[PDB]
Amino acid sequence: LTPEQIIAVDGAHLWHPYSSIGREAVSPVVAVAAHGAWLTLIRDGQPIEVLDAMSSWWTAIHGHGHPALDQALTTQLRVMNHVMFGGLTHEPAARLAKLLVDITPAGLDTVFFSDSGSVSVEVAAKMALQYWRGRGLPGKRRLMTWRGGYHGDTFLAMSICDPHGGMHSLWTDVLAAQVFAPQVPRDYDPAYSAAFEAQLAQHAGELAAVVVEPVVQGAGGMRFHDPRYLHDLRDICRRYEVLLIFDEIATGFGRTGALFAADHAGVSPDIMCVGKALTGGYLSLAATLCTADVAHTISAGAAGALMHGPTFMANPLACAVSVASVELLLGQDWRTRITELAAGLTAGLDTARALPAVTDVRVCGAIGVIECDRPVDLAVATPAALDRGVWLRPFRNLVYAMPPYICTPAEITQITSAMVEVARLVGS
Amino acid sequence: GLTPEQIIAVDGAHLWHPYSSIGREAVSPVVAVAAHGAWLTLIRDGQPIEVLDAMSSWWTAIHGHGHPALDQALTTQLRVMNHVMFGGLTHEPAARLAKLLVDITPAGLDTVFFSDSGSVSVEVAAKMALQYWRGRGLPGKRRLMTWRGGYHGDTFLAMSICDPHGGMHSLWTDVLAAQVFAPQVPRDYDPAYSAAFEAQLAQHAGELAAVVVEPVVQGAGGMRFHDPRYLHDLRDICRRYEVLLIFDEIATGFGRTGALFAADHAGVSPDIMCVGKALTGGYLSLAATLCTADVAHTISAGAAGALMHGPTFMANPLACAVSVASVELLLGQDWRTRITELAAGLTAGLDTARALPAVTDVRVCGAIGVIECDRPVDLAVATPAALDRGVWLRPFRNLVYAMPPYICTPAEITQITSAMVEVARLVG
Ligand SMILES: Cc1ncc(COP(=O)(O)O)c(C/N=N/C(=O)c2nc3ccccc3s2)c1O
Ligand SMILES: Cc1ncc(COP(=O)(O)O)c(C/N=N/C(=O)c2nc3ccccc3s2)c1O
Ligand SMILES: [Cl-]
Repeated sequence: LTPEQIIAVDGAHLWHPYSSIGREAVSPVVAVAAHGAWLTLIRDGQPIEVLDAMSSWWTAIHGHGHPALDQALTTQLRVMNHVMFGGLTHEPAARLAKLLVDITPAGLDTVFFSDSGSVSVEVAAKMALQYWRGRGLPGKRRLMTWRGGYHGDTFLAMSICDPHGGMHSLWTDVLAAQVFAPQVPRDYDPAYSAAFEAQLAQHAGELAAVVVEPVVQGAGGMRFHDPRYLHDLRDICRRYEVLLIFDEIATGFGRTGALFAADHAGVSPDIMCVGKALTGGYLSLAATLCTADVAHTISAGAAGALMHGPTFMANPLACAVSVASVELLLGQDWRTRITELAAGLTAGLDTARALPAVTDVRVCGAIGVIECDRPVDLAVATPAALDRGVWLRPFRNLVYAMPPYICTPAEITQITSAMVEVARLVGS
Repeated sequence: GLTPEQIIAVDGAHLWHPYSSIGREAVSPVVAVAAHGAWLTLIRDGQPIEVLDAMSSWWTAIHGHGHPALDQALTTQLRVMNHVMFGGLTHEPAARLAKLLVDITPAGLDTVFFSDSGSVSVEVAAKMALQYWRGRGLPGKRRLMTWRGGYHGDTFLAMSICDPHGGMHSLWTDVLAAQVFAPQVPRDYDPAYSAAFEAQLAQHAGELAAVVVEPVVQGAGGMRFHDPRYLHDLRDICRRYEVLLIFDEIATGFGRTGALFAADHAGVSPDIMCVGKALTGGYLSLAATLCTADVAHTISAGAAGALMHGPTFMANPLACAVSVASVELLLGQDWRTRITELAAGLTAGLDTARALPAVTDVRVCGAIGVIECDRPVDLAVATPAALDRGVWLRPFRNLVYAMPPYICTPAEITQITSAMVEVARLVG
């Protein structure tokens, strides 16, 4: 198909994320290639090279078409595409589980593979519910979180999305009613943790788990909070016997400057979700990890098993590329790489602070954010960024980037320059 | 790298399996080291042995594993573009696949929402149905209706429409949405069943968004078949009472029941349809939810303005690319004759099981063969007996069953059926 033909088919038959059919303000742009940190897009019938500043929604940590990941895939493809995980096991699943259990916060000893982040969140909730049922306490079945969060689009996942301002707001009426603490602030305030404890205390007998994104809240507003809050959550959850779940689907694999965001606080959750960058952005895969204690309690319960099992569970292809992606990350000095990236983003975005429409500029590891004083118009922002050789996808009032770790200093500055110019257009 | 013994050690300590325990498994999983065509290479007492994939790795491996055309499609796409975000971008694999799916599915299904698993595709279908009625100013239409015996996945919404017994709803007291269940649909056509279904629907019509069913064949919930005329009745009932009809063809799709889609046996189109499993030829997790122009426009013209769903890896180029190849390979051969031959092979091979003491039913529908027993099939007895005969079989409850790859030769079908008959013989 030609780019024109692709556009015609797409307009007629393809639903896009959080979109309409036939009522799109803009057509999507045709992507024809991706190599390293660069995408080849079609603009006015002509191919153009642009930087993947979003890492394809925080997935492409090693860039696209990395030789190590490409070959990990083709090697596995030669041997075994897929087998059912019921009654069978395999090397890619075992290699990946071993890696994950070793590199995640201490105590996370068991791994349940699934095919997406949302599902891995549903699995985490199921683990928590079955845990308490295994303890003879089925009343512990609600979840508690703080505002500003996002955990996916399946119905249970939706129930812990930010209620007033989050994308799932119109659905309250049919969702499970969960417990919400106020928005966690950026700076550490002991009063916030005290209020969190007081609220949790009154629901403790009906709460299975606290579920949060640690340090960085992604899709709910690219907000950062002091890691000390995670220390407080761990303590509160311990004392009130509520499980603690960290959703690291966006924060995992070095993105915030530590291997996992929980590491900023030295905290171990009882249950943890990973996804996105897990596969280096080649294929959909996610994982839910839990402690031996959680695993044993579920396994000793009336169910005698965790009642979940997706068709493509532990897909060899996805696992094999993930093994390669994780090994590639661990085999380099990733901490220095992310520190250099963060410094690059900080230096490059500094000028944005002075712009009339900019309310905040913030950086955390390989995450750069310009917060504007109004919703960003994509019809203006998209071409402006493309004009400067960068693919940016603002959302709400945020112009932000989570670049591939392989971006050179020059490429980071190109990205931040495009961000600043988008922000300039917002205010003019 | 890990040896089979090392794999078992890692797996026992760290890996969850579908609907399994950690540390309380009756039998260790068997190490799978390769898969090619209709055959898996498994480790039995340290030795690699080749056995037939009688289940098609749970419906998925329709062209067998490592089909050269499907391998080549994946590697071709890998050299061009592994993945890009589907927010603001489109691409050829998504367009090519959407075009194919619209063309081959029951008439009227004009739009395609890609997701990363069957459960997610079912949640998307439910979301379409609920948002549809919100767009019609009828938000009270929020419940789902189904018949007993069904299975639609493991996420919390999907669980709510699973058979209450198969889905162990007794373990989920007041966590699941309470849906409307009709009695088990019978094998033979009885107008009284449909009249009763209609009367039950009628009294719930004002609070029902949709009827959701698996058409012709109920898979994971009991491998039951029903007369296609029941689907004709559902279409009519849903039409007259203004309730949407959703067919879940995640297991039945792509020729498995002897028609391209099971709905084709009835000459009916649903308002919303789910596909998965065989979609990718079993290479990778991908699913799709299709809906009519009416459904898509009613959602889009609603005050909400957008379907609030969008998985990170939506419309993954690699998965879409191998699916395009899998669909084209199916359509480019005389698949109808192939399935007819497979059905005949299964019928002939399983015929001797009818006379066995512990056998209550023997049934075949397209490339699906089932022996139902009068008691639970003992896995510790069933596995070695099938493995001796060069066949991987996975009985559950009282059922010994197969859904073989379409590429299976008459000799392989004879091998598969003989193993099934022997498992049934040992039950009695
Ligand atoms: C912390 C966290 N937990 C779970 C999920 C859901 O994972 P998944 O999409 O694989 O089901 C996610 C999903 N992340 N979503 C995205 O990064 C975005 N999707 C869109 C779509 C449209 C506009 C912006 C975004 S950000 C997540 O960040
Ligand atoms: C009609 C239909 N709709 C939706 C789903 C859910 O798809 P997914 O597992 O990709 O989320 C499915 C999933 N089917 N699952 C399987 O056939 C099996 N899963 C397991 C798990 C453990 C042991 C046996 C089986 S069979 C389905 O058949
Ligand atoms: Cl978007």
